[PDB]
Amino acid sequence: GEIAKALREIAKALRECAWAHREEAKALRG
Amino acid sequence: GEIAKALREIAKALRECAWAHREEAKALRG
Amino acid sequence: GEIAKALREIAKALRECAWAHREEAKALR
Amino acid sequence: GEIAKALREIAKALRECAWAHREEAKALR
Amino acid sequence: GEIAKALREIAKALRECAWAHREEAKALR
Amino acid sequence: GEIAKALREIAKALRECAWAHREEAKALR
Amino acid sequence: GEIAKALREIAKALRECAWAHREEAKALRG
Repeated sequence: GEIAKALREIAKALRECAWAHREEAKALRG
Repeated sequence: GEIAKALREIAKALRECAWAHREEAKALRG
Repeated sequence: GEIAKALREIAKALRECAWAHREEAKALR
Repeated sequence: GEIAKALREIAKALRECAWAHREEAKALR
Repeated sequence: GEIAKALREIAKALRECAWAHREEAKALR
Repeated sequence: GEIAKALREIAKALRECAWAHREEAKALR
Repeated sequence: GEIAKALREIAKALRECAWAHREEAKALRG
């Protein structure tokens, strides 16, 4: 369904955000 | 659908958020 | 619809967040 | 509707989030 | 309804996040 | 219902996020 | 259901964000 697909897009975008936050943590402690 | 379109807009906005965080992680290094 | 409008308000608020996060990165460099 | 109203509550909270992030950006300078 | 109640819990959690971001900004000053 | 349960999971994950942001704030100062 | 499953994927991604933030906090302290 279109609605379920769009919710999965939201999840994927948040997994992007998480990756970016993990990079901030690594850049900080370095 | 209007609801699905709006959910995709939320996703797009979160992808903008992730890009911003990736830039923060880059800035934090140098 | 009222639900779709509210979801668009959520999207807009997140675009505000992204602009702010961008300004944080600029302030860092 | 109560669902639309709750979704608007979520957007309002995210606009709070953005305001605070804009304050972080100002503080980093 | 259960769905509206859960959405409000989501907003409540984001207000917590906003309060934490205001605190981070405060620490940065 | 499963949708309400999943929304409550999102709320709980955001409360996790808020706790972590509070830990960042603390670590800052 | 597909919608419920997608919503749980959003929650999973946010728990990923939380883990990353807990790592950022550990890095700020050292």
